Amino acid sequence: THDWLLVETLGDEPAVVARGRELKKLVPITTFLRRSPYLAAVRTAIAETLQTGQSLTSITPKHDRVIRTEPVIMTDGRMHGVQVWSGPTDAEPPDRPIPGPLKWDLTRGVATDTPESLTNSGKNPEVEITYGRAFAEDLPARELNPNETQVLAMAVKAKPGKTLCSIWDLTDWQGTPIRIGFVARSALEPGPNGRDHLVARAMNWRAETKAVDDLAQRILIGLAQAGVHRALVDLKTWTLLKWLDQPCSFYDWRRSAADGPRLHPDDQHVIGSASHVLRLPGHDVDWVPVHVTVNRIELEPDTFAGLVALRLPTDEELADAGLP
Amino acid sequence: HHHHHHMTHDWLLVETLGDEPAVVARGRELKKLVPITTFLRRSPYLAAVRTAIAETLQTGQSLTSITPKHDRVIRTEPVIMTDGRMHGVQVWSGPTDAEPPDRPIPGPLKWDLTRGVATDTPESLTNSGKNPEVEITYGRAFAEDLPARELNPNETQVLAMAVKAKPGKTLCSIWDLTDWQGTPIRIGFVARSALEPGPNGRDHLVARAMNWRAETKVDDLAQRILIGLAQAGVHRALVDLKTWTLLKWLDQPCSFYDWRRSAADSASHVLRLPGHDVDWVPVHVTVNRIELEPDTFAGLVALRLPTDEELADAGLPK
Repeated sequence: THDWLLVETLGDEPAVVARGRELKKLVPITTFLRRSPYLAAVRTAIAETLQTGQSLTSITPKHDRVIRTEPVIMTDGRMHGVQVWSGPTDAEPPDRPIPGPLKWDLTRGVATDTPESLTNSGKNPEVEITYGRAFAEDLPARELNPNETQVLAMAVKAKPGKTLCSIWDLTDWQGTPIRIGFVARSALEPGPNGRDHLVARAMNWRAETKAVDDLAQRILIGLAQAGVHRALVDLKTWTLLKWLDQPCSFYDWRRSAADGPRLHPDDQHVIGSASHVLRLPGHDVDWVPVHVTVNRIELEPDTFAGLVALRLPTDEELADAGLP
Repeated sequence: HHHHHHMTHDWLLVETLGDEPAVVARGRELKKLVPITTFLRRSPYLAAVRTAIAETLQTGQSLTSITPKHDRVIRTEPVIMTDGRMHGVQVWSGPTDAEPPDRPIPGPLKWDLTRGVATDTPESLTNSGKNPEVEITYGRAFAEDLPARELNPNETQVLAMAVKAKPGKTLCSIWDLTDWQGTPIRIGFVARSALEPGPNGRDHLVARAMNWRAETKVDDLAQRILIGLAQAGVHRALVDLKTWTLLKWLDQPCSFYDWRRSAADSASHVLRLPGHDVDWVPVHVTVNRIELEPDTFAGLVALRLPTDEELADAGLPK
């Protein structure tokens, strides 16, 4: 019981998601600490941390114990969780695993990370942008993880209430295999025009090193094609969700994730497979013609996403599209 | 005085193709080829069960041994392939006052990996939900035995065995299938590859197996994507690239040519494949290489009718 407990506090009852770095499945603190004499006091420490937004040091003289709490606060000021440690008074707590708050605005189709969430996921914070991120910048390219279907489902057909806890395999920027835990929860939050946004709020952390059978993934990899870049997209909004191959440099998908037109307004009407040439935002010019091939993927019953294959259009293809 | 049931009470299915008889089912519950001397360690009747299995293997016959002095009944049933080879023995034992439960019926089958041809039994077909009045037991393509579209654990290893056969490998698993009428079922199976005499002086590589209907009881993004890539009129399959043997259907099988044909009897092209009513039929084929294991490849083929233009392009007459 000497470890730091990571508690997600966006539900009705605070719920444990990490003991040290080991994942726990959103276990309500009263269940996780059912047989604990410090349960009542722990609940109070967390409750006050939510109130004050402050790191607290609480003492219970009766049991000669101290409770220490660390808020996990997103850069919009929102409390995503609280990290808690208890034990004897003059005892020194263990090194604290750094939790990384992030959020996905599903209405905007845009992610906001933190230096902490980026570092945990093994990216180089000195060279990373925290805001205006495409969802496909937070998900790995090509590699698949447990319950990734539910993440994508969470994103395309937004319904509040849905929560997810998982451990994922990643590779950091130095090439090293790593693992992360995370918790994520979707909810409706008030937006600018009196219209509510659907937003998924999350925390990750670097997990312990512990590291397969996937015929479909081997087949999918075999379908890769030079010059062609596959991705999952939100059909309704053209929000980019995930790269299945490496990202394409044909167009500026990163800048246009949060800023400007996602496609040419004249091609808006254009958006069994379907194929067409679409003008997407350029790096140096306004518009770049890209040949797009689209299939509907069913993630959950009545929940669909777009499988898009992107490549440069031929001179011939440009002509048929009515483009010079 | 109900005497104690034995550890064999649910019937043990014992695979007998290795060095020592090894348990692969207790009732319908899968066991991972556990040596009978491990599985029944400390059973007073272990020696008698081993003897019963040996006697069944030798006689090829069902056996019932009743020994009042040990208050013991032992029952064995052979699991014999239609070529006379024993794949396993099912054994029950108990005190004289016990009654054996219903015996789960095992289905022996074999894959000749050298030929690319499977031989099933009505038992193995029935267990895996096929219709034995319409299925032919002999001369089967491996794609008639693997489920269409549905994927299962370690199926990658089964496919690797077909394309790059090796002896001395075993696989024990529980698979989820649907029978030919749409009803979900589960099966267990054990399989073991080995070298056997061949007809023309050279060994064949043969995998011998038994299945059984398992007790009724997924996370796969790639599978969902693969399914979304299905196209009307297009039928996808995995093939052995070396021999063009059909290994597995990823969509429902197609009718416009005789894919079941044995040799007895990204890249694209119109290929002539065996016909039903005629000798050859033109088929448009798109092929991708799939890596199943390191240095172990199969082909993914997309099969569809060719267009008149594609026919002319291929220099093929109508």
